[PDB]
Amino acid sequence: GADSGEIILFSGSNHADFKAWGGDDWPSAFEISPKYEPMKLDLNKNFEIKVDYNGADIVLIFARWDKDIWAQISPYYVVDGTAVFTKEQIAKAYGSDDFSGLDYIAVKPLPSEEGVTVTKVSGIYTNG
Repeated sequence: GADSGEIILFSGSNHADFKAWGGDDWPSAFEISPKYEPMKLDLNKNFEIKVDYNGADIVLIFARWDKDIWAQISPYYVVDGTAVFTKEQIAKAYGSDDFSGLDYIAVKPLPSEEGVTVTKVSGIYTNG
Protein backbone atom coordinates (compact mmCIF):
# COMPACT_ATOMS: atom_id res chain seq x y z
CA GLY A 1 0.00 0.00 0.00
CA ALA A 2 1.59 3.26 -1.30
CA ASP A 3 0.66 6.57 0.44
CA SER A 4 -0.49 9.89 -1.14
CA GLY A 5 -1.23 13.29 0.63
CA GLU A 6 -1.80 15.16 2.57
CA ILE A 7 -5.37 16.13 1.78
CA ILE A 8 -6.28 19.15 3.96
CA LEU A 9 -9.74 18.66 5.66
CA PHE A 10 -9.37 21.75 8.02
CA SER A 11 -6.87 24.45 8.61
CA GLY A 12 -7.28 27.45 10.97
CA SER A 13 -7.50 27.61 14.76
CA ASN A 14 -10.42 26.06 16.61
CA HIS A 15 -10.39 25.94 20.40
CA ALA A 16 -12.63 23.88 22.66
CA ASP A 17 -12.69 23.75 26.49
CA PHE A 18 -13.91 20.77 28.44
CA LYS A 19 -13.22 19.75 32.03
CA ALA A 20 -15.67 16.94 32.95
CA TRP A 21 -18.60 14.96 31.77
CA GLY A 22 -22.14 15.28 33.16
CA GLY A 23 -22.78 18.70 31.81
CA ASP A 24 -24.24 20.74 29.00
CA ASP A 25 -22.29 19.21 26.22
CA TRP A 26 -18.93 17.84 25.19
CA PRO A 27 -17.70 20.23 22.53
CA SER A 28 -15.66 19.36 19.42
CA ALA A 29 -12.60 21.19 18.15
CA PHE A 30 -13.50 19.92 14.68
CA GLU A 31 -16.57 18.01 13.44
CA ILE A 32 -18.31 16.99 10.17
CA SER A 33 -21.84 15.66 9.61
CA PRO A 34 -21.16 13.69 6.37
CA LYS A 35 -24.83 13.52 5.22
CA TYR A 36 -24.84 17.34 5.14
CA GLU A 37 -21.24 18.43 4.41
CA PRO A 38 -18.75 17.21 1.74
CA MET A 39 -16.14 14.75 3.08
CA LYS A 40 -13.01 15.30 0.91
CA LEU A 41 -11.57 11.93 2.02
CA ASP A 42 -12.88 8.73 0.50
CA LEU A 43 -13.44 6.45 3.58
CA ASN A 44 -13.78 3.39 1.33
CA LYS A 45 -10.10 3.72 0.58
CA ASN A 46 -7.43 2.87 3.16
CA PHE A 47 -6.48 6.13 5.01
CA GLU A 48 -5.22 7.72 8.18
CA ILE A 49 -6.27 11.06 9.67
CA LYS A 50 -3.72 13.47 11.15
CA VAL A 51 -4.58 16.25 13.60
CA ASP A 52 -2.24 19.06 14.63
CA TYR A 53 -3.32 20.17 18.14
CA ASN A 54 -2.01 21.89 21.27
CA GLY A 55 -3.39 21.34 24.81
CA ALA A 56 -5.70 18.50 25.93
CA ASP A 57 -5.46 14.91 24.86
CA ILE A 58 -7.94 14.27 22.03
CA VAL A 59 -10.09 11.52 20.70
CA LEU A 60 -11.50 10.86 17.22
CA ILE A 61 -15.17 9.81 17.04
CA PHE A 62 -17.09 8.13 14.18
CA ALA A 63 -20.80 7.65 15.00
CA ARG A 64 -23.93 6.36 13.35
CA TRP A 65 -27.12 7.19 15.27
CA ASP A 66 -29.58 4.69 13.96
CA LYS A 67 -27.29 1.72 14.89
CA ASP A 68 -26.09 3.26 18.11
CA ILE A 69 -22.48 3.20 17.16
CA TRP A 70 -20.08 5.62 18.87
CA ALA A 71 -16.53 4.60 17.90
CA GLN A 72 -14.12 6.62 20.03
CA ILE A 73 -10.37 6.18 19.81
CA SER A 74 -7.16 7.76 20.98
CA PRO A 75 -4.36 8.33 18.39
CA TYR A 76 -2.04 5.46 17.52
CA TYR A 77 0.81 7.95 18.25
CA VAL A 78 1.51 11.67 18.61
CA VAL A 79 4.74 13.29 17.36
CA ASP A 80 5.65 16.98 17.73
CA GLY A 81 2.02 17.97 18.12
CA THR A 82 0.50 15.80 15.38
CA ALA A 83 -1.82 12.96 16.35
CA VAL A 84 -2.40 10.10 13.86
CA PHE A 85 -5.47 7.83 13.73
CA THR A 86 -5.60 4.89 11.31
CA LYS A 87 -8.61 3.49 9.43
CA GLU A 88 -7.73 0.12 11.07
CA GLN A 89 -8.13 1.65 14.57
CA ILE A 90 -11.46 3.38 13.62
CA ALA A 91 -12.86 0.20 11.96
CA LYS A 92 -12.03 -1.88 15.03
CA ALA A 93 -13.88 0.62 17.34
CA TYR A 94 -16.81 1.00 14.84
CA GLY A 95 -17.24 -2.79 14.36
CA SER A 96 -16.98 -2.60 10.58
CA ASP A 97 -14.80 -1.05 7.94
CA ASP A 98 -17.92 -0.07 6.02
CA PHE A 99 -18.82 3.50 6.95
CA SER A 100 -21.98 3.72 4.83
CA GLY A 101 -24.57 5.76 6.63
CA LEU A 102 -22.05 7.45 8.96
CA ASP A 103 -23.51 10.45 10.71
CA TYR A 104 -20.75 12.13 12.57
CA ILE A 105 -16.98 12.50 12.66
CA ALA A 106 -15.47 14.68 15.47
CA VAL A 107 -12.14 15.47 17.17
CA LYS A 108 -13.00 16.18 20.89
CA PRO A 109 -10.76 17.15 23.84
CA LEU A 110 -10.61 14.96 26.85
CA PRO A 111 -10.83 16.72 30.24
CA SER A 112 -8.15 19.24 30.92
CA GLU A 113 -7.39 22.60 32.46
CA GLU A 114 -6.38 24.33 29.26
CA GLY A 115 -8.68 22.82 26.64
CA VAL A 116 -7.46 21.98 23.10
CA THR A 117 -6.64 24.01 20.00
CA VAL A 118 -6.73 22.21 16.61
CA THR A 119 -4.87 23.95 13.71
CA LYS A 120 -5.07 21.30 10.92
CA VAL A 121 -6.91 18.06 10.17
CA SER A 122 -5.71 16.15 7.10
CA GLY A 123 -6.02 12.72 5.48
CA ILE A 124 -3.54 10.48 3.73
CA TYR A 125 -4.58 7.66 1.45
CA THR A 126 -2.39 4.61 2.55
CA ASN A 127 -3.89 2.71 -0.28
CA GLY A 128 -7.56 1.59 -0.75
